[PDB]
Amino acid sequence: DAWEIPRESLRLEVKLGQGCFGEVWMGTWNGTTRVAIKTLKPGTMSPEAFLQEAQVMKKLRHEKLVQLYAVVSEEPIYIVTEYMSKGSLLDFLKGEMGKYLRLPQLVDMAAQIASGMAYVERMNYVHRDLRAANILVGENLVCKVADFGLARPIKWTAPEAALYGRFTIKSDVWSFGILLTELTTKGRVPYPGMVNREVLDQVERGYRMPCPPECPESLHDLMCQCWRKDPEERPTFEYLQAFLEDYFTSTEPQYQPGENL
Ligand SMILES: *CCC(=O)Nc1ccc(CN2C(=O)N(c3cc(OC)cc(OC)c3)Cc3cnc(Nc4ccc(N5CCN(C)CC5)cc4)nc32)cc1
Repeated sequence: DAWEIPRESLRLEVKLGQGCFGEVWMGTWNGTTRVAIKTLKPGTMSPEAFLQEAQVMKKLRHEKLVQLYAVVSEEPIYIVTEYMSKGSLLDFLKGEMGKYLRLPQLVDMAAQIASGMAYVERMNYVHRDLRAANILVGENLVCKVADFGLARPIKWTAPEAALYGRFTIKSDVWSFGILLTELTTKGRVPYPGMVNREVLDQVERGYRMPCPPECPESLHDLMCQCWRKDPEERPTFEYLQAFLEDYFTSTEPQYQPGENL
């Protein structure tokens, strides 16, 4: 009941779009705090079933994870989170900001995402849908991991997860490696020109995406570590975070900006 707020304290202002979570609004809470607001169509979830799914958002707290702010847990149910001003990392990379981002910006964003996932890792959770569409961007290039597990992606999914349902933090590490290609191509679809069926067996036959143009080989090698066949050999998010945080001193101290990266 601590998270419950009055219905009149939310003002729904702008629809954000119909993605994997239906309609989500930008709005204001208590007239003072900009927030993201989501309501559920009455019927699709009982009030008891929702509060059992609201447990995840009420216990997990990290500066790189989209923060739950409040809840209206009786139908029609409302969920309130912090608001991320720039939308999804996917839209961010494809839009007008894309042309200005270079490797220093893209690596820092990746380090932030790795930091959120390192928190998920430390908590022994799994975020089975890590990809640029599920990262939200705010001011000052702040990136936060969103979790649409309540909403209930072959090209982003580790082979053992897509084929055998072996979803672990290690398959999340595989997805992060795909996410690094979205960052370095400024949001292009991975495995360009390959259909899902084509991606499945090609990857099982050992294929991996090549080094994106102007992406340093050292960053591509990091992607390849994320895409090792045996999940146990993939690096931890703790490792990924440190490698990305330290990247331009320890790993590319001679980096020079190019035309796109
Ligand atoms: C699966 C792929 C997908 O559709 N991903 C996706 C869906 C929805 C949003 C919008 N959200 C959002 O859903 N948030 C959220 C997550 C959550 O976890 C259960 C619960 C919620 O309850 C409220 C909410 C949070 C959130 C925070 N900020 C934003 N900001 C945002 C700003 C701008 C835009 N734009 C899209 C339209 N045009 C093109 C540009 C501006 C979108 C989102 N959104 C969400 C995100 C990802």
